[PDB]
Amino acid sequence: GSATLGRLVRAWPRRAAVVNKADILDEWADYDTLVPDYPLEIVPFAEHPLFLAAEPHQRQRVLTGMWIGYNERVIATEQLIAEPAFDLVMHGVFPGSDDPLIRKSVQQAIVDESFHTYMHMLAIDRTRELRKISERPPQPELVTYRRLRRVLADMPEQWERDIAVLVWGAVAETCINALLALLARDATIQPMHSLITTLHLRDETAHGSIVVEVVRELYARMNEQQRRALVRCLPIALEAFAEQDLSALLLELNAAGIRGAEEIVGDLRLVRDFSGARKMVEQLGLDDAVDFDFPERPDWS
Amino acid sequence: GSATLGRLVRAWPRRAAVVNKADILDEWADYDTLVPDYPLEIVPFAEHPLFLAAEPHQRQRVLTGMWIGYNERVIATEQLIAEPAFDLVMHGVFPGSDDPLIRKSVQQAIVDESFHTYMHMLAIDRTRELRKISERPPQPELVTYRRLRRVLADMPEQWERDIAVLVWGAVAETCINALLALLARDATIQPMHSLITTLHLRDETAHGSIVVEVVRELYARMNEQQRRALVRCLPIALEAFAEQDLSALLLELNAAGIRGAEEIVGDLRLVRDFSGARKMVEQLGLDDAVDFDFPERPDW
Ligand SMILES: O=C(O)c1ccc([N+](=O)[O-])cc1
Repeated sequence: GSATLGRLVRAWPRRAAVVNKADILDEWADYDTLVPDYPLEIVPFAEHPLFLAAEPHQRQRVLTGMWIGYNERVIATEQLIAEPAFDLVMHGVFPGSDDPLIRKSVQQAIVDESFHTYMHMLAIDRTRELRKISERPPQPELVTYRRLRRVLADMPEQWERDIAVLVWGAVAETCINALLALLARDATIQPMHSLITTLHLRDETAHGSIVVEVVRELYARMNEQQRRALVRCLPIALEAFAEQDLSALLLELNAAGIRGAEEIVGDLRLVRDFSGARKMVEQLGLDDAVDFDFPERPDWS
Repeated sequence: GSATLGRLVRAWPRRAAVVNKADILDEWADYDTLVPDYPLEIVPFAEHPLFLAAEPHQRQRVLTGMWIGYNERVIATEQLIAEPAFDLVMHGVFPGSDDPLIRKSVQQAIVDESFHTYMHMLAIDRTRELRKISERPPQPELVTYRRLRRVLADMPEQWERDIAVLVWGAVAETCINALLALLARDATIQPMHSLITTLHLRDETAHGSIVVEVVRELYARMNEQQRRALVRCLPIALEAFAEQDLSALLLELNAAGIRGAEEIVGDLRLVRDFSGARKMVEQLGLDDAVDFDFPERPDW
């Protein structure tokens, strides 16, 4: 079997966030209210006159809002997209998925996603308590998940829905959110915010390599119509993850009471790093077969 | 907020198997084939004439099979019974489950279960490789799970289906498998078999405490149709976890080639520790209400 997978499985205890920083809760021990929750430098409307026209506390509420929103989206992605793909592999629904090495690598990844959800949930709860955020609108469904559910809606056969769920999860795990990497490195914000994202990023880098190996091994064992289905779904999943939907920015801005929110939003890199998914496509021998224009690899990757 | 929940949440990093023994895979290192997989002492037919009349390799294969069978059932219970209950709580479907302290304790439990699944899956794979078992027959449906399906068939809408899943999960997590506790302490079997079960038991002791606190809080916020449904549900789950299913014994014997497997099973304590479940019952004030005869606490 895959030497990459063997390596990753053996390294998991030395690498995983759950092992090496289970005590993340205690990181709020000596809290400093004076330090921002989110970096202005990565806010797209940061230097817009209408955002600058606001009062300092209003800008701070937007930053806090964007931090909480980012954590909400991470949790929804894990729960709705990434973990269901991993679960399908463990359920043995694809030929070749009964392999002990695939099962070890993916179950380890499932333990990691559980802990990621734990860390991001803690981040929301601590922020909401300490910033005294009593109530906040529960709204927008992920653009990525909306696209998934629409693809699946009329699909007759379970075998094909399984492919779609696998591909959506694979793309999620190989296309790193710019906010994850940018937040991870940021020294201007709450240290627990850059720490949680640093931890998640370390695990996600491994998850991307795992997914590339597992997807190659399963595609190899698939029959032609399964292979055909995987190929069709790739560009559709890729486009869903390339899609910027700034409905969340609007809500945050309106929440903070910023005048001209619709104007600021209607007015608008933070592109994902698609490097991993490009490697995935290469390992499947699909280089020329996928109709997707891959963005350049970010400096931070 | 619950002082129990608080203490268990803050202790989790020191307690959790996932933190303490993430490198469980490496425990197979200097592997000694001479050490048994499973203790004859806790095998219910160990002293049966027809078992004793079988060859030494046949009896050692049964022990291997029962160890693998044990692990298979643990994984199935976690995946089909315990995790769904915990997920339901995190899904916020029940009033009062939005509580951050509840959410931390239960999410930590979910991390634990994913790692328990990992440990047990590893034990199966490493045993199957080292004992050279290339072939193993399909296992029967869990008795506990078959009974769950039955209740869910009888009880209709989404709203009742949530309550049943919750109770099934709660009973599973508060009634400790005799085999869990007896394997954990066994000094004669593969060190990593007693280690995995020692680790799982340490976590499960905490999970039982977590579940009693959570279910109590969720019971308080339920509407009258819901409480009625939960109360009617407790004894059925409890009976389900108390009923013995001999079908998995008949498989290990009929696989290892032991003649008269039917008579052995025909001729056939490993009773769960219901202590945690009894506490759950009193915490709900259903002491007089529940028609279930709790066995005396087992010695272990
Ligand atoms: O930081 C993020 O946005 C992020 C979201 C999801 C995943 N994930 O699918 O595990 C990782 C990072």
